[PDB]
Amino acid sequence: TLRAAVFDLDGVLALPAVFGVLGRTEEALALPRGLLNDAFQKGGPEGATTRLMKGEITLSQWIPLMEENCRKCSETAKVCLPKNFSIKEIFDKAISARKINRPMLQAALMLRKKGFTTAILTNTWLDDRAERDGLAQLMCELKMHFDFLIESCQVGMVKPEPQIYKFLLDTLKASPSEVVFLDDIGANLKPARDLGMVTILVQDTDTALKELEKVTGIQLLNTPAPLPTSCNPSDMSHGYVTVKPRVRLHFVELGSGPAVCLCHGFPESWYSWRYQIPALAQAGYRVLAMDMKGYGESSAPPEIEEYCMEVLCKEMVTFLDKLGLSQAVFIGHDWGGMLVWYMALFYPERVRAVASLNTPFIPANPNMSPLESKAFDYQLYFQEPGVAEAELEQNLSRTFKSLFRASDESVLSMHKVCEAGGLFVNSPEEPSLSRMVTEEEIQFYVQQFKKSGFRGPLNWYRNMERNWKWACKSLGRKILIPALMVTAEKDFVLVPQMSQHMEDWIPHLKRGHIEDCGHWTQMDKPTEVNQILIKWLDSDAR
Amino acid sequence: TLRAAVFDLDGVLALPAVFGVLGRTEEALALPRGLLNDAFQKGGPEGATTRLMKGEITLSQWIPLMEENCRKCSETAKVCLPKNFSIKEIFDKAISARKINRPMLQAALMLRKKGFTTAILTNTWLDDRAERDGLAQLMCELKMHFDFLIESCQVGMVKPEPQIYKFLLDTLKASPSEVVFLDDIGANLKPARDLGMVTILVQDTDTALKELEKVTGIQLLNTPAPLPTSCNPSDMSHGYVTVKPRVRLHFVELGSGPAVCLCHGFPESWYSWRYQIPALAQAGYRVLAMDMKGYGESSAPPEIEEYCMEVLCKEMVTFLDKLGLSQAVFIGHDWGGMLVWYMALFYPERVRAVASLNTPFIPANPNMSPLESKAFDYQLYFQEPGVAEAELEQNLSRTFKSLFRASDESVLSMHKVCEAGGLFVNSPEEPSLSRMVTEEEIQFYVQQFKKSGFRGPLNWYRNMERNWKWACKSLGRKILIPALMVTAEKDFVLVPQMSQHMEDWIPHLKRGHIEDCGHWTQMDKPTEVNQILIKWLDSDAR
Ligand SMILES: FC(F)(F)Sc1ccc(Nc2ncnc3ccccc23)cc1
Ligand SMILES: FC(F)(F)Sc1ccc(Nc2ncnc3ccccc23)cc1
Repeated sequence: TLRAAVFDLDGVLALPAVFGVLGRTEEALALPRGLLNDAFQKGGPEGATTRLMKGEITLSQWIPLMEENCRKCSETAKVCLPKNFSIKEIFDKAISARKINRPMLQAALMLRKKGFTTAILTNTWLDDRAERDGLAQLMCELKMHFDFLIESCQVGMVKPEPQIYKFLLDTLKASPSEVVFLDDIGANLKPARDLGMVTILVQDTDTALKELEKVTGIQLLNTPAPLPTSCNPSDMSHGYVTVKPRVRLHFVELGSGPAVCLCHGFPESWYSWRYQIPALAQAGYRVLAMDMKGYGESSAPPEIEEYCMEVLCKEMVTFLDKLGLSQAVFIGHDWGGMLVWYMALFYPERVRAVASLNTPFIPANPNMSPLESKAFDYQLYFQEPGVAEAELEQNLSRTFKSLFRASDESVLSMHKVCEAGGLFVNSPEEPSLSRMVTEEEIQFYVQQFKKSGFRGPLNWYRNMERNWKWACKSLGRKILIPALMVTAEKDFVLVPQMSQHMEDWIPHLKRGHIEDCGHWTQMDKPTEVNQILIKWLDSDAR
Repeated sequence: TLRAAVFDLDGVLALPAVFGVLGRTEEALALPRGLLNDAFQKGGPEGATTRLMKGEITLSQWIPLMEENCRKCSETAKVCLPKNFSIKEIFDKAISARKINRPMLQAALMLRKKGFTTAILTNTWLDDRAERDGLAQLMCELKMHFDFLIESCQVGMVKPEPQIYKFLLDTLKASPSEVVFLDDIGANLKPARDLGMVTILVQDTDTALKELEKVTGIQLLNTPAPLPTSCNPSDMSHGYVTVKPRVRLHFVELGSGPAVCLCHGFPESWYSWRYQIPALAQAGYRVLAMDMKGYGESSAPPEIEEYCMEVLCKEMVTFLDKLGLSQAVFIGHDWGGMLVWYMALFYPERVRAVASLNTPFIPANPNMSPLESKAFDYQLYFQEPGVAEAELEQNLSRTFKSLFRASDESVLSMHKVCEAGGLFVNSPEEPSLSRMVTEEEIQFYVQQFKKSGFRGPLNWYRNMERNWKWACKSLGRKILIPALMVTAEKDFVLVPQMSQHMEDWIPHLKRGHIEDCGHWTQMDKPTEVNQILIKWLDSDAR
């Protein structure tokens, strides 16, 4: 019975194999078969390559020691090497062209979700080339998905020496019979076999995965499309910025590159971006997922006037100021989307690009008050301080389970809430668990709302007149910075139709649409949200 | 009697003035004198420029409204405009060439340090150009140095309307006679004069500063070179990352660009980089100033083995991992410098570049143990757990005041500490305040050391044998990534002479030296530390 899975990097989790490139180069340069592979493994355990794999020497130290081993191997073959020949050049392209073997990672991901202890076991070197980052980036992406990463140059042992295999077992804290090992090299496979481990020779991913699903008894091949990588809250970098004496803002930060500021809606968290954070950071962006004023680990002042658009926006500018950021791309959902359009209209120099999910940009009516624009029953229900708070705070588990659901799961009514006297009047006390959320994921929102409740979040609805008077100062402006509007087909609050005239105020407005998507866009359709944002960020946000 | 200073931006805090460019363009393009300035102020308070300055319209909306005002102004002059004429092009270079007027900022800085309430009052626009960032960056740099920033396009009022002047007074909470106002335009100066404010017409910075120092009674012109901008701890963005179950790391983060990880020494704080943080962030870098393991807001496990180089380095790699950073440039001082050389030798793919202050890279002697390499009396004094802790924790104010001092202030003895039985045996109970530190700055270190004391910091000294055995695995390697060694002339612990053979292991090693500089490099010689690091970062770290 198995509980551990071990993968090699070269030829198993990463394709094409770097080793195979030594052969291709001989075939392309019409060099005697094996010339470069003879120079590679020259001296065996006493040779330059073993010293490199054990961490005795770095990659840049090995490069000449390989070139002179290419000089010794050609003397035996009598032929001479070309003019534009560079060992560095061959390895640079070889390492560069090597990309993650997505199906192999998917299988590793699936095994780990089924309670397997996963690990990478590779014969690698200490990379000190000018272009070492590409590989550091690759290793970063892979490693997060595994329990352990055993690099030969770190452990000082190497494959096929049996010491690394006993080290593998001691690390995994498991009996060899509880271990599946996968390698593309028979030699590096034999010692695992001898110890009593299940071994899979990798020649093609499909057969290798067949052998894996055969022995594990878990579906790994042909399995449905997996959800994007999520966030474990405790494994994140949490940031805190005091924007003013009583007001502190919290964010979760991930990645390098242009600053991408994510603004959640009502009643949410930075956690509502759980599937976007790893994805956007992987796309080469510095993700700053906010806890908006009144939410989670951010300050929740009681006063209503503390949550009008002007103060909220001015506070987000101070956030940039204190973090040392002249600009950030502002991506907002729901009330976050509203904030994000005001950031663009009042502080365009602070906004690199602006993106909204479901929330349209609707210019204020200077004649009619927003309390009339009745023309949203829950809005009126939220006006009275204390009422909605008491209902939403009554049972937190119930509140989120009732709210957080797909279009095909709808259990909540937005119509005639006031006359019936409650948001959950015609709702079960123990609602069913939605297909978008796990019990654990709902508990995160429960834990966060236990800090300061719904007063702060609900105050975002209690500044209609202030927001209206303020927005009226922007009636002569146009949003001319890069902008994206993302509509969700089945959002019955923020309907796609409401966005139709947006090009009248944003001429260069780019668009995105998601079919069969509810209000809770990010958790409903994550893969497509990420696809839309990455494509727009790469084209309009640098 | 004055207590408030008000500066304009264009022509006062920023030179050359954008307004003057309208004249230069006429003079360069041989256009009828004033043509572009007539088109600029066309329509007066009902014109496009006033609408722009009040925030009714953005800069990109105004650009055509100015081009057609250049078409109307040329009909009256009868001449026609050239082919390669662009209003956007003129303003782009105009805004770009406008840089901070350093002496004017220095004077504002000096007034604020003398207890003045400082403010910027400018007639500006909402900038939505593709190149708006340059100006956003400029505004960011200036604003941090002032109590208030009143932008016309934000307040909806403009100069010379008297409403903005009464708004200025209400903001400052001061009587007009307690206010010095400075502008390069007589018109925008008159309403301040009428209200009873001190006014200074700016035509040349020197005369303007003479008038300022005359009326304020404070030396502003010819004054000594000021210290670089420091950090107010509460105004910083504080980051927290759990690197393992019991271990959490804290850092202060500022700026955008390549990640620069700052590693302090013993017995220090992220605060030891107070003068480098704003400077390096201003140079286009993402500063991550660490609280090393055992210090400040970071976890301080009691066990000695928790502070050996291998665990400390492996933990800094997890920090990169959890933050989503494939690489960072590692700048270390004292024990931080040591860490930083091991980061380069064991994880070169994670290090963009490596820099050390005072700490040389000395390869371990594989024959002789480090306990012999006696050939550092305080080292032996730190070996016994509890002894040094009790002395250093006895009076925290005394401990830092005795330690943190310049070469010309030396009161502490490193020689014969063990036989005398104490670090502060021949030291006063109430030491004098060093020229490098303020009483407040010493209290910050006192407050931080009150959390977990000296056990954690002192354990960095208690792993000699482990560090030695580990370092011996790197004896075959060379540091081939960009590297900088910065020696401090008067450091009697980490002497410049000790660095002499460093090129034997780091051939491409770049160097920096600071004359008349003690051990506490960063606070001793900040301006020169920043000068050296920025110059090396810009050339070797991208
Ligand atoms: F009401 C609940 F919480 F039960 S579901 C729900 C219902 C509505 C919204 N968003 C907005 N509502 C009203 N004006 C807005 C204006 C701008 C953006 C969002 C909104 C969120 C959740
Ligand atoms: F000792 C005090 F704290 F009183 S002054 C003082 C004295 C010495 C150091 N640095 C180092 N000491 C010993 N080995 C090292 C090895 C590497 C780096 C620094 C060191 C710091 C402060």
